[PDB]
Amino acid sequence: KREVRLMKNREAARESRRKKKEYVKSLENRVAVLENQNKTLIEELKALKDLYSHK
Amino acid sequence: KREVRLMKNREAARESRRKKKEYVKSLENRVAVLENQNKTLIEELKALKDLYSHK
DNA sequence: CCTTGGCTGACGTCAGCCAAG
DNA sequence: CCTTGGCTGACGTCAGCCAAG
Ligand SMILES: [Mg+2]
Repeated sequence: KREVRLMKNREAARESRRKKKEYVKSLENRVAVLENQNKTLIEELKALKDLYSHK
Repeated sequence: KREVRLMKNREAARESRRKKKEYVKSLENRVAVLENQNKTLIEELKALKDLYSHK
């Protein structure tokens, strides 16, 4: 029926919600991780900076 | 009254749906901002190590 | 060159929670 | 402590889109 299309679309949306959820999580990770990198790198670049032309 | 609230409520849900929005945007952004500073430091690194100790 | 249907924004409503009155 | 406001999540509906025949 119209009643069937309704159900599917119900369910759909549900799934469809999980997703966004997930993709935002993931994003929320990444950044963390990127945040990691980026900081460590800067600590790296520091120390090398730390022993120049030799000391 | 029952209505009045609904109405108020409905406008909250709007504003909020919007804070989310942006939020995912924000993320999406720094994700790349990060992504960026990130290559760069590495190159910057890539530089100085091999230009370290003398060559 | 059309029909479909899946997918997904956006809405408004119902719940519960957590300040702040 | 109330209780009562606001905010937020999860939910169903509805509308429009673009692939896949
Ligand atoms: Mg949303």
